[PDB]
Amino acid sequence: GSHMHESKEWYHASLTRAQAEHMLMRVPRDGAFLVRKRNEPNSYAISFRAEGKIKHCRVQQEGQTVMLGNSEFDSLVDLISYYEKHPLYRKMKLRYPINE
Repeated sequence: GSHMHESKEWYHASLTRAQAEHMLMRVPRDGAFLVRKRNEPNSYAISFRAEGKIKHCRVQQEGQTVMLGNSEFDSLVDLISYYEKHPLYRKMKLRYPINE
């Protein structure tokens, strides 16, 4: 149950889906991304830009790991670190964290 993500510049504790989409409008670049807590327990979303559009990927927290689809990681920080090096959607990787 890592909490390290709570202090990361890309992580937002209170940000709805549409609020996240709006934030990704400011600097429209592929690879822009943020992570937000969803209203369901143990659920997060990556909101990001790829192929000129805004997309969302749901992430589940179960036990001692997090899951994006069937890809499993020890923590949200490890997940984000992985998708900065490996594509999350088609050819796009996480590149530009959205903070303030």
